[PDB]
Amino acid sequence: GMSDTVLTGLLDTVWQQFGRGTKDRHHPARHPTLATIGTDGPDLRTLVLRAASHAEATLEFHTDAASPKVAHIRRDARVAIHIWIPKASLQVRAKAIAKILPGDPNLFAQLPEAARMNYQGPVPGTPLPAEPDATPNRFTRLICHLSEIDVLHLTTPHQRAVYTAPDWRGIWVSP
Amino acid sequence: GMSDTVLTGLLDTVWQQFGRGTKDRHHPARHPTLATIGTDGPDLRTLVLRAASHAEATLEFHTDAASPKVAHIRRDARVAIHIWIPKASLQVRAKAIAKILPGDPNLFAQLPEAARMNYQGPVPGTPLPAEPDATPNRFTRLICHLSEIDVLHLTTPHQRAVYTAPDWRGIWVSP
Ligand SMILES: Cc1cc2nc3c(=O)[nH]c(=O)nc-3n(C[C@H](O)[C@H](O)[C@H](O)COP(=O)(O)O)c2cc1C
Ligand SMILES: Cc1cc2nc3c(=O)[nH]c(=O)nc-3n(C[C@H](O)[C@H](O)[C@H](O)COP(=O)(O)O)c2cc1C
Repeated sequence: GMSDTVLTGLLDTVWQQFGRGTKDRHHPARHPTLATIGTDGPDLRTLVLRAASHAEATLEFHTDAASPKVAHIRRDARVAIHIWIPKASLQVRAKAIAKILPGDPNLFAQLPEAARMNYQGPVPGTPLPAEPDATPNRFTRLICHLSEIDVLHLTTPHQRAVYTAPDWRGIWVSP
Repeated sequence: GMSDTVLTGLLDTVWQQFGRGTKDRHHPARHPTLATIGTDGPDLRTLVLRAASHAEATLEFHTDAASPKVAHIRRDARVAIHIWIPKASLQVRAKAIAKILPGDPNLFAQLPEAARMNYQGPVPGTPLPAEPDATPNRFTRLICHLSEIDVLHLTTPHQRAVYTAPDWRGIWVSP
């Protein structure tokens, strides 16, 4: 139960679950919570998971360049990502560096009008009424390069493992 | 609509959902996500909501005094609390100050041994095998004094409001 194979298997399962978030609108990994260091303490919010790569150790989100979270990352790129997956009895906590890249205008062109329109409205969080900004370039990628995965497995008894770059081997820790 | 009436009702809805969270184990508000400032960037994790007071604008969690989250809060009391409630189409983000208080020893006396063990044994996060920690009085209250609530209502289209202590009146903001 404690073997290296089990640890490896548990990490593979975590990445499998991220993968399901990219494929299934109804899975909890569809909607991870991203924390940033904000202007007066930590801040967090839901995003849609767009892509995941176990090999590259990345998770990808899309966001509005004009939004506060992007300003937070510009000043401090250190982020954390969380999912609670109760049907699988798994909590996943990840530490990452968030990198900001331009969005794919081919994807932007495929977005529904409402989504397209929302990237070109007021700055998110601005008190209404407010002026819009028709800049399609607001469409932005957040590529989160994971450095740590802490996974709690709420079986009997609880088990918890932590995996850290660069080794990513995994160690059992006390819940 | 965008009336004062709708604004007031939306914050009432938030507090009713926190209420459900204390009472119903299967409700998403049972398990909100708490963000802290950690040792190297932001951190977050799931806790169990134990109590909520609309009148005092507080949320209460129980935790192990020896856990890292407590150490985080010792260095920086600013925290954020998040719940995604898909069935209500609500995301709630709350800014708070966390106070760490002793637990009620009469309640600790009344907990099952499975529950009591959440506050015994090794220091959470310690690599195994881990020595039991002998600190007295590890059963701890984490009281979050809320200062701002940012509510996103994922209607078609979305509406979003921000409410601020001590009056909690609200303003509409851009999603
Ligand atoms: C279910 C759901 C999905 C969301 N998906 C995204 C998203 O993918 N990108 C994004 O920028 N915001 C998304 N949001 C909105 C954010 O949670 C947030 O309100 C907004 O991005 C502002 O965050 P900020 O003020 O920290 O920048 C989503 C919200 C909900 C609850
Ligand atoms: C469903 C569930 C409920 C949890 N409830 C609590 C709890 O209320 N108190 C607590 O300290 N940890 C709770 N945890 C475990 C924490 O999420 C976390 O692993 C532990 O408290 C350590 O956090 P820290 O390392 O930042 O201190 C819960 C985890 C799961 C997913």
